[PDB]
Amino acid sequence: MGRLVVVVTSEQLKEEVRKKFPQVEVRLVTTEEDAKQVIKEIQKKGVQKVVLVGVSEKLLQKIKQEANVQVYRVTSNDELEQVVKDVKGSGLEHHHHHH
Repeated sequence: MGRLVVVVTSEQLKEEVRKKFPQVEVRLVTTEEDAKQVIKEIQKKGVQKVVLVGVSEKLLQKIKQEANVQVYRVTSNDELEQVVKDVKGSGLEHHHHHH
């Protein structure tokens, strides 16, 4: 029970998630220096649930172990969409269904 931080490696992914979900906070990682700023950001905000969208595996396991938090490894929009609804019971959107 707390904040959901969506961490992205690309501005295109950031502005996407922020438009779809103004109800979550998003961190941009262009270099590992920003990923370190994420490790700090998490602990200072007290974030238990942290999404890692399109990140490197070295950065995945690194943020995981050092921040000591639940990592949601996202490779598709739909995955992120479900993780947001996990924290946000009363969702303000409609997740698109695929087949």
